[PDB]
Amino acid sequence: KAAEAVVDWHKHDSKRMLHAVYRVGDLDRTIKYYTECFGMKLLRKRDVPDEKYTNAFLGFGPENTNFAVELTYNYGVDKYDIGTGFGHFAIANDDVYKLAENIKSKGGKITREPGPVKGGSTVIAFAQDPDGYMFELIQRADTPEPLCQVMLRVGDLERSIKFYEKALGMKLLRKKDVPDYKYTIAMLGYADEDKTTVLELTYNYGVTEYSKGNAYAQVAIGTNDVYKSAEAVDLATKELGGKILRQPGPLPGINTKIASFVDPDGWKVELVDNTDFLKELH
Ligand SMILES: N[C@@H](CCC(=O)N[C@@H](CS)C(=O)NCC(=O)O)C(=O)O
Ligand SMILES: [Co+2]
Repeated sequence: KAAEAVVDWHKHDSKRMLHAVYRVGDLDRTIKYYTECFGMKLLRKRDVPDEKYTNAFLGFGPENTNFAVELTYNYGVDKYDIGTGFGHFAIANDDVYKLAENIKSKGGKITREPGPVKGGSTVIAFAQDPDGYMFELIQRADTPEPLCQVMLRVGDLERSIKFYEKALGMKLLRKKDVPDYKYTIAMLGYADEDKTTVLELTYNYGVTEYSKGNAYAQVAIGTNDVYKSAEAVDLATKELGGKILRQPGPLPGINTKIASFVDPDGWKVELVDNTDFLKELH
């Protein structure tokens, strides 16, 4: 009954990955690292005295067409627990050797030198940012979206795949078992992997739990209707696990419609009305 209506809604909606929200010890240091090392643009910066924080938004295009990072600096907080579940963000670039050497020149940290992925052929590298967040660098010819993954570790890959499909209308774009290194990955999202930001979920054999830390906050996803999309989440959570945190509705005074929830592993997602999202983008 409702599963049919959910499918129809996921088909009719136009969802978009908006941004990853996470916390940084030193906002200026991170801005400088992302602009100089990673070639990101500083898009917006907002100081919020009343609530004791400053945000900065960065990415490779404007927030109405691109995925961004939303950095949260909390006054007088200089470090966070990354935790063991948070994987990495990824940046696609047409010359990862050029990019890695740029990062090294600018005084950044390359933790994995550029070259083919172990037992694959895609050229990758890894960088670490000032707070310890890992960035994968992925060689890719020409994408509209260089900020192209958020990677989270999960305890049951099949339960997570079903959840993102049913709760969020994501397509399973890729599933790859790597038994020589005892992991399996899935890529989920709303368009071809090479054109979009995917959620990459990693399962390590026999590992069922990870710490969520207090550094990574959430990923926000846009929808034409947070109430219809939250109904789909509600149904999925009844079957698969996870929990609605904030029921769908406008924020006090602003009339910006949001809902939020956690997945079966406890990772937080915020759904934001696609039009109301635009109200802050200036
Ligand atoms: N135990 C790893 C398993 C996933 C993994 O190793 N992924 C690949 C990329 S899909 C990687 O980081 N490989 C390192 C390399 O190629 O050196 C994790 O949880 O992060
Ligand atoms: Co990755």
